Amino acid sequence: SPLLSTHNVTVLGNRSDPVVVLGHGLGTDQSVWKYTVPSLVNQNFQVVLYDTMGAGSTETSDFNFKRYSSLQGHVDDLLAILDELEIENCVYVGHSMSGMIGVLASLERPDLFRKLILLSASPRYLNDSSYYGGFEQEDLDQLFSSMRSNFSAWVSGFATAAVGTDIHDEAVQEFSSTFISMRPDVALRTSQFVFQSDFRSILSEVTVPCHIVQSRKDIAVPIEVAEYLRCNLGGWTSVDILQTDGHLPQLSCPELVVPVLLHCID
Repeated sequence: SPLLSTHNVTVLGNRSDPVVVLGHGLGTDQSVWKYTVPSLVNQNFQVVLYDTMGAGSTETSDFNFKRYSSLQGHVDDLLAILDELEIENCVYVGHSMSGMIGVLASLERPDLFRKLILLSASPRYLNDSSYYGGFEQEDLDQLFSSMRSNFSAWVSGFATAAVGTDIHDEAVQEFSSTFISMRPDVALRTSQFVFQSDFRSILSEVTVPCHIVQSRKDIAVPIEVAEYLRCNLGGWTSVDILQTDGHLPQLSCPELVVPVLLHCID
């Protein structure tokens, strides 16, 4: 119960319906799923939402920086939640950095996951020999500098670029508000690990089926990254490309994302 309160765990739907767990990316929280969850409930799925430790909706006064210096602490948090909810098996939908969390958790407890759905996920953001992840180390250095120097100004610029088209004219402010509610040092240290991570070599270890979903244009996830995960995840894979631009399409263009997410879960 303290574990479930600590992560703001929310369970919606019928107790006997198939379970879908939804993880969120850096800078947002479970409210990123605000336009997705009611469709999942009305489709007779049981929806588990949670906030990763360090999110603005999470209590972080004595944040355990050591435990959360890699994704291992978040993976252990996610595993502890599934056990505390007595979930023997689930579909896991991971947005952005929660994509790798689900991959890593499935490597530790593959029995727990029928299926992974990676939304805007990337195993490595830095370019490499014949790998385009979208970023060079100089971009990251400048990115981190701007985060430390003026976090609010960095958030405003990053949120407009990450959200992309904002037709309903609310997602930039929504994403900006959850990002600015974070502790800047939690955001910095999480970004430093995530943007410089490289999980490419463990992809072949994945055994659970993976649906790969991402926008056609995403400043943080080149389309080449979706093809790369398709060819390098060790299990069954499929790619659905959303006819949108943006890193949080479930928030900014849910009408084009929800049908795809419904198909992938079922």
